[PDB]
Amino acid sequence: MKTMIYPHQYNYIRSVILRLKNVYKTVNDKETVKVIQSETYNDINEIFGHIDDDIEESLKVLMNIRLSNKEIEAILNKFLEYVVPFELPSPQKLQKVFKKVKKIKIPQFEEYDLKVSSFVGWNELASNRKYIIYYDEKKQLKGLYGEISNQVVKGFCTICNKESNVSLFMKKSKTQYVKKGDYICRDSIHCNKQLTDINQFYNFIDKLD
Ligand SMILES: [Zn+2]
Repeated sequence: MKTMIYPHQYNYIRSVILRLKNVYKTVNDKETVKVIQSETYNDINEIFGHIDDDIEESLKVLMNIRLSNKEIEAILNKFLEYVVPFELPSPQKLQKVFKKVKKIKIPQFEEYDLKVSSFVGWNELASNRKYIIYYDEKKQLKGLYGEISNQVVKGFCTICNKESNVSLFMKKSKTQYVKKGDYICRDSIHCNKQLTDINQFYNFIDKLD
């Protein structure tokens, strides 16, 4: 029985681990490393809740300044076992959240894209739409769509906060109607992988009104 974590928590862990590796490689001052080892150790400690033997050992390995890439890959592979993947809704539910969209169907998904996903977004060309589904803080299924512009620009995604290939996403409020939004990753799978803080996603959702 492994304690359960969210995909974004996994992504955050992957994130701090790679950063730690970089600190081991490129930073000299010993005390800065100690503060960082301890912080990272705490961040992971804080996410999991309780240490089980695998987590204690992974941490022991992470805490070695001689940490290797192969070791990282083993640790990441193990942390993944703790993640509760995004749950795709049934077609009948998907259809009920997009009541006015006749002829809608989720595109095929990799379960392991799903282990890093906080939300699901896919683009439909004829419509110039990106559809997004997610579960809110109450775990209820929600869905929306918006216009995603053709132009790709190199910029920080409003959702994942990473410098990426982004496009302007605009949502029409209930209808004479209003249009709101901002730049987000054109490729939402990649977006989900970079998303380490789900509040940013929910904040993006709130700004769309
Ligand atoms: Zn993004």
